[PDB]
Amino acid sequence: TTFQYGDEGNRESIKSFYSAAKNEKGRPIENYAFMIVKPSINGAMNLDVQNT
Amino acid sequence: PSANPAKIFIRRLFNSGIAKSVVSYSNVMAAARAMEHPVVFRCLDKLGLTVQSVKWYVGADPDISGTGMSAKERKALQQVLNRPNSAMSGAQLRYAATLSWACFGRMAFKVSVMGDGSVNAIWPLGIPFLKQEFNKYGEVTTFQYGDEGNRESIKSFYSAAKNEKGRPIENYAFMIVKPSINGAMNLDVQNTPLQAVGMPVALYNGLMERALEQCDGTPNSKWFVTAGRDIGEVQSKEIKDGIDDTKPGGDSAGEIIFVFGEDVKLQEIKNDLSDIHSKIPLDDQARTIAGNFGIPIALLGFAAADGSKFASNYDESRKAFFEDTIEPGYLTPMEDGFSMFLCAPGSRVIFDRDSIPALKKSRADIAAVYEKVTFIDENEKREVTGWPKK
Repeated sequence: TTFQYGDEGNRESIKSFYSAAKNEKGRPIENYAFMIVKPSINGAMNLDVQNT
Repeated sequence: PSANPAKIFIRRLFNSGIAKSVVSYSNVMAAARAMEHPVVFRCLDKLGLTVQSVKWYVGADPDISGTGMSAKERKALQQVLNRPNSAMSGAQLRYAATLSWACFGRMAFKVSVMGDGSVNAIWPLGIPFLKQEFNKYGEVTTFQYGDEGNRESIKSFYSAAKNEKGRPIENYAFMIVKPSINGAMNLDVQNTPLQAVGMPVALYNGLMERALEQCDGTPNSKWFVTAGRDIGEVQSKEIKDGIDDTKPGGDSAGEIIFVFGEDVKLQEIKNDLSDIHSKIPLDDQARTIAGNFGIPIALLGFAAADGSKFASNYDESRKAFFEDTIEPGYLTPMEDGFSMFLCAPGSRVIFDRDSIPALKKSRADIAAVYEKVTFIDENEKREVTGWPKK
């Protein structure tokens, strides 16, 4: 739902693509962020098990 | 339903109404440590990338026809196949399926269907967290997913209610299995390479641990000196200060050592670490591990002493690896399972084999030869080289 960027004192909050408000055609109308993930064995979708 | 011979086993091994784990804990632990190994991880990544490189599509069945999905339905299913859900694309789904197949020998997915039966999303399931239940006739009836206090219950493709055409009208799940010698498949008997790579991995790890331990504990000295007892309380310091001054950057670097009136013995120490890691057995274990997975060692990047004696070039190995391992091992099971559990009869999911980069040169060279033959129709020439019929 939200991406938090920065340290505890200077953090910045960014809305995710899914939670961002969208127009009639489904495209966002405000700033947002997104991330890409490499799959792993456990099948967890977007959880912290890296594959590098 | 009573005709199934599988009832012999599931009355013994799997009591009705009790969910049992798909895989044993030892297999899960073996899979978990594989990803952190400098050899097995490379093989798994190679297989995953090679399998994901291949695209598929939805097409018509060439042998059995009639009552298949129309063009609209096939194009609708194409969208789901290209974008399975909101977080994974087709390539990532292929990667996860390939890893599951390579490690545990089985793969499962959950499929979401709308009211009219058309699919809208697909999700992968982790084999370690999956449990299944059987009726008294031996057919799976329910898939149990998750921990004891957070169970997610899913009905199997067989038990799900279906419309007039036999397609499910509610969420369901399905699993694919690799045959074993005993017969019945849905039992807790597996078929994976990891069964047979125990001793190689253990010996490799032991040898590397010994190498590190020797590296971190062997004295780093080059030669060793002894002296007699008849040396004063000070001349002994003078001797060492004289020897130390011949170090690089010293006041007497590069000069000779002249000791007057003492029997200072000198012995030289040769620390031979050239075989710290046991090169030969360590390479043998790597070759065995690579072989059991069906990957030519040349592609993995590890060296071998006889590459040219078998494989004339690198492209031949690249082509042979695909044609002999990827096609019959990984592509065919996924293809058959998806065609069985997603598409109605008369249609099929088809991988695009001929378009892979590795086979372009040969695919053109062979095609240029049939151009000369004349006792074959144009349609037959097109069929034998992979192109569709006009």
